[PDB]
Amino acid sequence: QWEEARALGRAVRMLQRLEEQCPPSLRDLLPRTAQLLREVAHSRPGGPGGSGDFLLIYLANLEAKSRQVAALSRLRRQLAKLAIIFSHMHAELHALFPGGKYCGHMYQLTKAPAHTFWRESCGARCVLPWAEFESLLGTCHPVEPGCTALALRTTIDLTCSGHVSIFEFDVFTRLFQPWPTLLKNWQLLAVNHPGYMAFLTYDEVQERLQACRDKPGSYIFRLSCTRLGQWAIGYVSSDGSILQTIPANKPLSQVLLEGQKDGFYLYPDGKTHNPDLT
Ligand SMILES: [Ca+2]
Repeated sequence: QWEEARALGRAVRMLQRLEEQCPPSLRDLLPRTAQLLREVAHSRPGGPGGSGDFLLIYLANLEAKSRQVAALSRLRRQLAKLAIIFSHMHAELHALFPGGKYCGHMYQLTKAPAHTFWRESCGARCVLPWAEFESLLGTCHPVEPGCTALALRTTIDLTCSGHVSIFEFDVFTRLFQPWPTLLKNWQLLAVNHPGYMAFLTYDEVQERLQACRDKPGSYIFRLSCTRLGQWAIGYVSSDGSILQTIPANKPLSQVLLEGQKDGFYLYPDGKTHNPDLT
């Protein structure tokens, strides 16, 4: 209430400080996040998992990750990773508090069945702890206990807070549509497919595909910080030049099958074996 206002205040001063101490770049993200937080502070509880609980979890997590950055190739390997995480935290804040104003209670998921699943399972809540989320999901899509779950957390919990927000669920269900085979799609595209690069930049995809330039049909697919919930495919055309496609709001496996049948997507990461997706 006033606890929230105070924690909002601490957060912004903490970000300004972290900025002094310094794509996706922390120099661009830090002040953007600080500005959004002042707008949030200015515009300002809900039930459990409402705007208040969300802010509390968000601010603790922002704090924890800020300490990790402050206490800092393999140094650059870990700064890059923290930088992606801050990008993710800025996007989540932006989606649930556009212009500082909480919209979590009426936020609309892009895929209709994902929408229905979330609102029927969580009601007005915009955020849920991993354990509850995993359990609720499991009533609809069997999640195997053990290591599968760890890989699934990494895919879904973008902000690495141990909580899944409605935004992260939206991102995940867009990427791995259609709903009826949700986890199966995730398993085929993100666990078992050598074409999958997770988060890359355009430049990194270019760099990666250089060694495949004399092999047209070589391709890869990646996620993008500033375009959460969509794919990009990098591929070698017959000319040997690296092009990028952004697939429509439609299943990735369909785009890849159609591109396999056209001769564009044949060699994931240069490799000869192209997984059967039929
Ligand atoms: Ca999270």
